[PDB]
Amino acid sequence: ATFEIVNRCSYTVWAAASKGDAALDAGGRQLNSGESWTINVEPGTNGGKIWARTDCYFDDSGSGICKTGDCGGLLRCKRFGRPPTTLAEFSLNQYGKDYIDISNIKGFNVPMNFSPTTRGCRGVRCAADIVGQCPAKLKAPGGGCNDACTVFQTSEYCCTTGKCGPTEYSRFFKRLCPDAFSYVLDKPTTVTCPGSSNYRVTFCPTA
Repeated sequence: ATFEIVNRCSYTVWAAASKGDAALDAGGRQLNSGESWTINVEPGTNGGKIWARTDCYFDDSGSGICKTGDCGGLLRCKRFGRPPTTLAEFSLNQYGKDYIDISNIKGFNVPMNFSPTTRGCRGVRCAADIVGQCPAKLKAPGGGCNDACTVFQTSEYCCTTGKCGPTEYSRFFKRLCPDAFSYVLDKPTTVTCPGSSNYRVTFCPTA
């Protein structure tokens, strides 16, 4: 229920936390380089996500724009953010267990490590330089690395059938981050944790 969101990047990020229809805790906060933000998530939260936003501008009421991960121009996110966005996904207290993962299905903007701060399971990590190695057709002009579905809107990339396979692009994401979801029907890299665990999301976990 406790998530410490740490920004080890050299640049300011704007952390966001939402379960799709509502904000988790405040829903969003500015994180300068090195700052930590502890948030509390309801037990039993299904389908929550934490991500980082890049190059944000907000007014005095918390309205503005982010060049990655914008959630309707809000500082305190109540909706999911705009791709490209590296996703820390979690479902808490699901029949006794927690389930965590990192997803590149909505693209990649900032590296992250998603680890438990309590005993019982391992962490996941996507820290490679996906933005620097991004294929030309996927690069967001000011947003990092898009996913194939965001760029091309085809059944194969978006898995609207529910019977899809890997591509060039998913395979690039999976080559740079094997621990993260590259496409929808990817072999699950989901980690099972003891119910009611606590976690740390670290942006730019490495150098």
